[PDB]
Amino acid sequence: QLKYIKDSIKTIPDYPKAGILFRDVTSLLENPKAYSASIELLSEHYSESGVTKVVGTEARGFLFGAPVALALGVGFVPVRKPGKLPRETISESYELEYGTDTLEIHTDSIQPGDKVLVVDDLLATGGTIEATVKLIRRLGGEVVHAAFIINLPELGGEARLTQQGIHCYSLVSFDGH
Amino acid sequence: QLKYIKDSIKTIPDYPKAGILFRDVTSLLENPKAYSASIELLSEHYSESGVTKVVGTEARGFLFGAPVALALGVGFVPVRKPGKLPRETISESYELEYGTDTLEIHTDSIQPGDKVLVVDDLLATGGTIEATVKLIRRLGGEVVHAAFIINLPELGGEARLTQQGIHCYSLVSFDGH
Ligand SMILES: Nc1ncnc2[nH]cnc12
Ligand SMILES: Nc1ncnc2[nH]cnc12
Ligand code: NA
Ligand code: NA
Repeated sequence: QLKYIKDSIKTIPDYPKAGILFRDVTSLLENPKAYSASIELLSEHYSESGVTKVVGTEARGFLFGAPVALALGVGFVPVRKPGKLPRETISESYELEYGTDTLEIHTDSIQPGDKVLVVDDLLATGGTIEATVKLIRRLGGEVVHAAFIINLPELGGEARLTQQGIHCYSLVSFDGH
Repeated sequence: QLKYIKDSIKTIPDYPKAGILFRDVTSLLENPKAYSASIELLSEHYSESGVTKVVGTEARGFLFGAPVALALGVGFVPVRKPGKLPRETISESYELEYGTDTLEIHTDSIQPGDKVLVVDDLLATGGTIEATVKLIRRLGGEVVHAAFIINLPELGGEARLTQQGIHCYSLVSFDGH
């Protein structure tokens, strides 16, 4: 199963620059068996967790977070780049390689007592997830779990989230930057 | 049911400019009953359709297309703004209010014989959907169905898609621009 999921992910060499082996999750998306298995494994992993909300960042986070939310029977809450959410938001900044950006969340969608799972497609540096954790906690939400399809351990994302008290669960792992 | 879905959607007046009543689908997302019902109704509507792929545009399209794909047991194929898909793409342009943009799809993810359902959150002018239809058809895919949570009939999206031979199915409809 885990092997069938991993085999369904394609690698594109020298993209987006020479030396990087791009791990392309869209090939998993188009394989119904691998996609539904991925959602099955993520959701069952947290079935006993008392999770009350799932949060995912746009856009690829939506592809894994929302189905997990549906499978758990809990609400899904999007985290978006600025100017896309219509109600009251709070905001957190994070670093890109070449500058800064921000993420927003609806202030009403998280409240004290919420047990929140964050789901994303791939864990790289972990900067967006670290900003997302801060957003949730500022609103009185509890978050100690982040789930991914792919972990790239060499980029230090997991170590960094560990520093914030986050337990990361990933289905597969790959070498490289 | 349809009423419970519709009541779960919030309206924000004078956003993003005065006079517009913004219909905010994020309130549906965070209501597990309304969200799972929405996916149930969309999927059952096409259960007998012989659909073999579902396509959704980023990002809000992902939130409805991918769960429908999972429920139908078929592959999901993303349509994205340029420079996000890693494998070979084709491209189509469309008009925004203030300029032009393009959408891309993976050339390998659609092939002759595919029966394709397009799913999005809200039907407004229909420009992105019209570009998406062209992408699918260029790759030998058959598409005659588009599904939405919300239709804003006054913006002419449905009439425009009818001209391309698309049958639109929407769960709820709202007045206004
Ligand atoms: N190798 C890789 N594949 C996909 N996404 C990435 N982000 C950073 N490195 C990556
Ligand atoms: N009233 C409205 N609500 C949400 N999205 C829109 N796009 C165009 N008009 C809209
Ligand atoms: Na709140
Ligand atoms: Na093709």
